[PDB]
Amino acid sequence: TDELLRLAKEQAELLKEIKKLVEEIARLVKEIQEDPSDELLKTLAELVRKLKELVEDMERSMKEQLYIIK
Amino acid sequence: TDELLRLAKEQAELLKEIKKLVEEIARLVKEIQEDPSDELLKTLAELVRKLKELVEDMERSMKEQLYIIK
Repeated sequence: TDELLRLAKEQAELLKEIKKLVEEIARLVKEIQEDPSDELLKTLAELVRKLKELVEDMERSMKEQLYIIK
Repeated sequence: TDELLRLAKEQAELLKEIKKLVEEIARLVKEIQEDPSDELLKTLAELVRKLKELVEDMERSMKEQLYIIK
């Protein structure tokens, strides 16, 4: 109810962060194609880990919302 | 009958797909760190473009859910 709204806004903020992060990753991959250094690849690995966390967070929020709806 | 349920189920399968792709990207990055070849980096760039599209696919539904719930 008020929870469904809270969860929806939580998901929207996560989606915003995810979209932004995926765009960042795309640009970094282009840089790495120019210079595949260890440091840039370490950074990319870190961004992908962060991305997985955000996706997990959004999935958990959506599942909780599903539970409440059901 | 329940549109909030329909959409929530229609965001859950997208994220499940996104989660899979993200985990694939993570493993690929690890391989690129071992062999940063042009071919593997071209593949990574393709996977990230596909990821962008899936994230965008979540946008309309997210906005609908928000509109419906508010």
